[PDB]
Amino acid sequence: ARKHIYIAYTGGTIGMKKSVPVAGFMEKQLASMPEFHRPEMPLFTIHEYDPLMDSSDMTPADWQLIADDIAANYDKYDGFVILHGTDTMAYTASALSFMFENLGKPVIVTGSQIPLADLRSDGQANLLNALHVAANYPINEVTLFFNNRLMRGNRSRKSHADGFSAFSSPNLPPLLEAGINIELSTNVKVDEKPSGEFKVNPITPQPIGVITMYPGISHEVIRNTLLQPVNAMILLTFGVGNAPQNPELLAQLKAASERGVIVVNLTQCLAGKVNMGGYATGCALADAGVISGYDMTPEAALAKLHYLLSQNLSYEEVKAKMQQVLRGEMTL
Amino acid sequence: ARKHIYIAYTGGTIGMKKSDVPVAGFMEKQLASMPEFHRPEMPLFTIHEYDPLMDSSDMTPADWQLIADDIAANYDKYDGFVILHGTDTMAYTASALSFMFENLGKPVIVTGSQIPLADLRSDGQANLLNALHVAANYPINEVTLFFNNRLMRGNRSRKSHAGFSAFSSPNLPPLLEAGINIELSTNVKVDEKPSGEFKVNPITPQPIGVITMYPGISHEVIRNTLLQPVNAMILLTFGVGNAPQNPELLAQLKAASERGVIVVNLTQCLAGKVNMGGCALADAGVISGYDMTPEAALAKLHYLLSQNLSYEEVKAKMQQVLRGEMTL
Amino acid sequence: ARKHIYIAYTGGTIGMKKSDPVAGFMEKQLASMPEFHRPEMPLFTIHEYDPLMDSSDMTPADWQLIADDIAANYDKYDGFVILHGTDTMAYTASALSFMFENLGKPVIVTGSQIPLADLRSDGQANLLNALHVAANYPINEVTLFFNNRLMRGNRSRKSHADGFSAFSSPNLPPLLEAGINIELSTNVKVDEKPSGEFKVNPITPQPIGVITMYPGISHEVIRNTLLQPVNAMILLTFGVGNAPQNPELLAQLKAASERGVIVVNLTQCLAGKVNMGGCALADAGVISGYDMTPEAALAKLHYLLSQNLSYEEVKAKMQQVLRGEMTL
Amino acid sequence: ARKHIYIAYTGGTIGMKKSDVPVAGFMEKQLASMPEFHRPEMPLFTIHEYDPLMDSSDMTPADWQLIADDIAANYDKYDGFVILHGTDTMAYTASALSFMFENLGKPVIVTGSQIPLADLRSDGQANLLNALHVAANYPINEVTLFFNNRLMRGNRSRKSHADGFSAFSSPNLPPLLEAGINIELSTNVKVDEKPSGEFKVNPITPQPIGVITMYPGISHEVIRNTLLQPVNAMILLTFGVGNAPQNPELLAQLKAASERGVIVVNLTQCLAGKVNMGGYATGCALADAGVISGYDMTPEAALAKLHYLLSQNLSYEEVKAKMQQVLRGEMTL
Repeated sequence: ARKHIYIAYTGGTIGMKKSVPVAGFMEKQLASMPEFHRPEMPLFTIHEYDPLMDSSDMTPADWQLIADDIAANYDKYDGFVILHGTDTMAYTASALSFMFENLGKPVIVTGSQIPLADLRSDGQANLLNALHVAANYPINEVTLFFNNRLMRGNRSRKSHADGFSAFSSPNLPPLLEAGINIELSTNVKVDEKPSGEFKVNPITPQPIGVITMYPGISHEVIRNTLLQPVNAMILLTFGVGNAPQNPELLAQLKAASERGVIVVNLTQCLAGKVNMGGYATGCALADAGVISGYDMTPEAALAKLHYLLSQNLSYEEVKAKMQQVLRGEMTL
Repeated sequence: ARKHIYIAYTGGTIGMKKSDVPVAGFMEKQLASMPEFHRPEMPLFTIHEYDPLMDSSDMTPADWQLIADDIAANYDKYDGFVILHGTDTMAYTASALSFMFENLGKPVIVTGSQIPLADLRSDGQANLLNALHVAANYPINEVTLFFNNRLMRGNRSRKSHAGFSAFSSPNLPPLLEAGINIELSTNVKVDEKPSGEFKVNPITPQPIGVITMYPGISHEVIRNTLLQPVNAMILLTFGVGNAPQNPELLAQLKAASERGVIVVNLTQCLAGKVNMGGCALADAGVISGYDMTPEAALAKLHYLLSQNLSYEEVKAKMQQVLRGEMTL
Repeated sequence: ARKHIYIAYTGGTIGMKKSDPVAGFMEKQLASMPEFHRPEMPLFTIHEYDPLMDSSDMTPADWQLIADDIAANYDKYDGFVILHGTDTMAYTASALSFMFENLGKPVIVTGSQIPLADLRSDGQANLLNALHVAANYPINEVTLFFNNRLMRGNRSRKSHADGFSAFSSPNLPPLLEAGINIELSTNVKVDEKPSGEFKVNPITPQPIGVITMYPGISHEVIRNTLLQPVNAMILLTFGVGNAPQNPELLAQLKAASERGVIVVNLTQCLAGKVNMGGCALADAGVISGYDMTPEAALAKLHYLLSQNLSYEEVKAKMQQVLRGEMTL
Repeated sequence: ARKHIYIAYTGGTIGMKKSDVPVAGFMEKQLASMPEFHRPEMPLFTIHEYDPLMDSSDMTPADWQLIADDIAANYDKYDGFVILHGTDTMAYTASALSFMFENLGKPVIVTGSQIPLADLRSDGQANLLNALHVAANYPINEVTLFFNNRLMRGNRSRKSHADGFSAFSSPNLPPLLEAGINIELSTNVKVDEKPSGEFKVNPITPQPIGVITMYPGISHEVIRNTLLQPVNAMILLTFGVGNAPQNPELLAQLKAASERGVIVVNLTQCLAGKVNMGGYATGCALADAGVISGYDMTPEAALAKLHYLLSQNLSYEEVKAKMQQVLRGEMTL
């Protein structure tokens, strides 16, 4: 009858022992909490990564590793839970969403503020529900579980870093709420069969410039950010996508695009969509070769350039692809 | 008995007309003659429409300076100031003015609207009304920002949405809540008196780097963003202020701070404090920006870099609370 | 393309002035604030009731008066706004919903906590949006408009009153929300056309007992509350509709129903649906009121008992959804 | 040295097993062999399962006495108390006990769950876990109610929601504490405030209390029925800030009832909100007829407080006076 879920423990506070360190093989020993072993729950095999990943020290090499680990255990399990530290969890859910082509089993990224071995750990409900959702409400996407909500991976962001840290999906509601009862949202289908075959697209680190507009921002600052080896650039603009109108800035952008640098425009407001292309913001930035990133998070936007540039596609394809919806990262 | 408020209409969709919305020479002033604003329980107000109007997306520190001077010139003639502004860079202007003003002894409330005043169901109606009434009747002597029925401290505020435009104050409660009854927050005092003479400190554009950290971010792109003429660097890092261990990036921040570039550390998160300690970033000369918003840190750096100060002075003062812009 | 809306000022704070009262004809004198006399707003005719109704002294006779005034003007106008005092607003609106048959124009009940004539009256918005929503988003129901939401009349309840009066629809989302934008709910239809001639069914006062159940409540107390003339009883029980398993008490209820007393089971919780079937109350004759509000149970009972129908007809129609007042 | 908490499993879904739901003897006790409850930073605990088990909807003031008496008997053996209880009348119980206990110097936390502990992802485990933790590490010396991750004053509480999503609020008092990722205490709420006299339990017995909900047109004939003997008290649920119909005849009945010793307390039928019979807000019609204000009391605190006072052998006026006095933080003014 039962399902069997694979737990990749890559790192994060969830598995540490207090007095506050990472400790070899402890997470597997803890998981003698009987609630993990009811017949209602699924079977789990756990793999502690070696070396264990510290979340702020991660790189796309680490993404590749996680990807590959999932690719190797793809056929052997019904679903997957990736334990991971909070700091760059959103970045990892995001990168994985695009690396996985035709994902047809659930992959759930989770973790905790408070190690699983302290009393009142948020890791308990987190792991328990991640396992349960993977088993009884499979959504074949990379998702991110936290705060009693399952959020689409490439839609999530760390909201707070506080006594109460949290993640939100500011431009898409959560796919599912883990309350007293589990409520699938409306736009969600359980166990969507994908078209073709599952494959892991590789990913190598990419020189991306990220740059926040601010009043009077100098074209020399922008210029500098666009020097080799930068192959892409995310502009964080005002409101529904307004940059300042100084000529020499727009010229620095235009020239960048003509050397083959992609320039994406995301808004700097938490919730919000860039509206380029006519009435809302005029044509200055489209004329300079800038493309709209829609309501994309910076995490999504970053992962998605890493994904496309890590292929061997022409400038114009990467460009075109940035602008189609590949894994629910954005609408329009 | 009666208060008289100065309304500077600097720009912004509130004073605009419907089209297919653009600007129309002195319509706010005519329009602002509907009876609710002329009422013995309201203050008197005078309005000055800026020429040329300012487009919010296109503002510079020289625009900051024009607003700051304009208040300076009218400081002694009014009980308070309301500055109408478009929403796109409202948080920046308000942050900016909080530092330029020294010993502010009268409310300055920056507000605006997402729908022009002339239209049905404008939010600008209630924003201007409560702004005025608050200025007059609940005067907080700071630079403040009023939107979505709340007054926030100006240098704490952040445009958070962009079809229901909202401003939040993520790391500090609103100073005041303007619902059916006006409710002031407990850590807030009315008409706190200034201890010295009110002054405007100038502000000029500074070439500040604002880099966002991401997994595997290369030292070479960081290097590029620290080239001349950059004089200060805001790093947006993860969580409680964690950066990547990698030596080659650290070495590049240290090099930058050693040649006199201010490197400040803020969190990417909508709320939370950087907490630095044995610290890689501290050793490389990076300083904590605690819980400041990006708008605040950017305003503070402009303020300080536009004074005639040494590197160690700017560095020491960026870590002291100057206008309530951060805690710790 | 301009609609014409009838405003019945039945009474309430919205039309008054301050003191340490209401004044004859002040409302209509107030209504000349230019925001109402603009082409994007409907035209209106206001009627002040003489005498003016006090919300807390209302009776089913006052309901009938309101219903007939609306009947008398039904063909003349495009939609109707009823101004009313907050205390029993939800009662009136629930009542009207049943009394009106084949309603084909909107009827919005509203008022305010502060008189329209004072600083920062909520009356302004409520009256502006009521009118605007009747004209531009006509929903052919008796609806109730407060706190920026249009709720179904027979679903609404006054949740707070102190210095922040408020209404909620705890068991049905608002039909329409009035923020900066108007947002309709999904299963709401704009101007749904009715299938027959609009008529008003009459209402008369009925002796309904309400019993709030508590631990140890005595059957003797229950019996006295069921004495003639009571012809119906609303029982407020616990959780999903649970009563004590006390047989003397259960015996008192069955005697009542044996004599022709309709007894309905409602929950004590603000949000909640009764869920009954061998259920001991069903065998006692008690029927389910599902998720009805107390105001809806009462309105529906007056409506049904005022048509002098059989006990079995009243009992059967209580379990049928007549006006969207309950989810089965 | 660790604390020791006494758990009284009086009844309710938390200690049951599912079936084709049923109560089952000693299962709550069997289950509390879950290692989460047995760790150094948890307090010791002894559980007593009631026999017979109580069903929350059938509860009686006799049942309240039983619970109070059980606590009293165990009062010195332990450092705190958790009462497991079914949700339907959990608020009436918590209320009752607040008045029954006099000079309580030890936490009493009533809690429960929608889902039995044995059922997967029950709310029971967190509710009992933290009730226990809060009792021992954050003792508040009052009768409190723990649900939806918040601890509320027992006599400020009520069951606001019943469904898949059942819940309790104190509409008129902020919760005393919040059990999130971090235990968070309200301000002007003290940990371990010692009382001013020896702990004692005061008796309670059933009282014929009438409860009237005004609606427009409500006839004094139905109100006459509600005042017939044996009724010795009467809760009047009125509109907004405490306003009645002011039909003379109704004034007269209420006056006639108070004149032969029936207590008549005016509460609001609004959820959050407070009765103001000072004179300006509502006038004095109701005051002149002898009705007294229950300010912002819940019905449940109100039924409770009347049962407390009418069960002592106090005079009419004394009960009247005491109903208007704050005895256990149940109201303000």
